[PDB]
Amino acid sequence: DVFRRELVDVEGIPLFWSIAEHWSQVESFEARPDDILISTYPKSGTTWVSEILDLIYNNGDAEKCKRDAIYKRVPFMELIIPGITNGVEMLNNMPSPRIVKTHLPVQLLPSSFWKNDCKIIYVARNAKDVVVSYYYFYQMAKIHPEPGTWEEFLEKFMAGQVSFGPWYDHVKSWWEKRKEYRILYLFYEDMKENPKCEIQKILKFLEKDIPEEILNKILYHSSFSVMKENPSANYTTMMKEEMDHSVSPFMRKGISGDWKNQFTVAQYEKFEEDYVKKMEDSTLKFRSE
Ligand SMILES: Nc1ncnc2c1ncn2[C@@H]1O[C@H](COP(=O)(O)O)[C@@H](OP(=O)(O)O)[C@H]1O
Ligand SMILES: O=[N+]([O-])c1ccc(O)cc1
Ligand SMILES: O=[N+]([O-])c1ccc(O)cc1
Repeated sequence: DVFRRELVDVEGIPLFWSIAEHWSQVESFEARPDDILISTYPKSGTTWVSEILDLIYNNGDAEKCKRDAIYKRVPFMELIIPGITNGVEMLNNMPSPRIVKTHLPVQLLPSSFWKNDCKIIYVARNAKDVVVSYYYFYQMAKIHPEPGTWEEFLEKFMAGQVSFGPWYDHVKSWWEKRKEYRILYLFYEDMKENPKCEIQKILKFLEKDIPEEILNKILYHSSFSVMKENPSANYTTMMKEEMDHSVSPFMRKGISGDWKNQFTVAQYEKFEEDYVKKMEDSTLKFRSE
């Protein structure tokens, strides 16, 4: 049974057992100079930005972006599961320009990305909305260990005892890295408030100038209401054994501020006190609504 196993430490970070088992394959991954790396802590808008990028690469052509599921169009690099998937091999066999997905903390990223000076798009999301999203995802996505109760999961998240480690360190270190490498550091909340502005930021970063009409096509097809019903983007092509959408759909709510529905007032106060301590010596700023 490849599912519901305990996580395994990889260079200080809890990762899926099968990633740990094939870690040298991940470490030695060969990047290319024109790779675009989408890098996120889980549940921060990875799929959203991946679809945006594939739409940009295909000039807003919805049908071309339905050539395969998002997880094949934009391979999850480090995800290797025997008998199921191998992100490294998928990417190895993919023609340039490649769009690459990762959740790896900066210190675990394969060094080839740095050596190739790749452009990176990092997406961050407010911690409270992340942990709620991750809770329901743990329930539906069976590769994860059992999340337990909301209360138990919240404590694990605060302690960084979840897949890919602590959110706090993930966002902070990737933020610091923007001074060393070409990292467009985006916020889920900004994409909610003004998706046009954020997609324009992506286009400028990619050194692409496109017609307003194409920009509008990309905006339309990357909206939550469109993506949630799109079988090429909504993960419903996954086997039920891997992801059970009847437990919780991947495209769950797609809002900012769902944390209010999940956190008790006491949990919120405790979380905030802990958060300020972990984040006060970083210039990184978030919005929660
Ligand atoms: N087009 C879109 N607009 C807004 N949110 C989106 C989106 N596509 C996916 N999401 C949300 O992004 C989260 C998944 O992130 P990731 O792709 O990094 O795993 C989920 O959040 P919720 O669980 O809060 O709904 C999902 O609903
Ligand atoms: O099988 N799975 O659970 C998967 C496979 C590929 C992917 O990128 C994400 C999850
Ligand atoms: O475990 N999983 O199946 C996952 C985990 C993270 C992710 O972004 C996609 C799929």
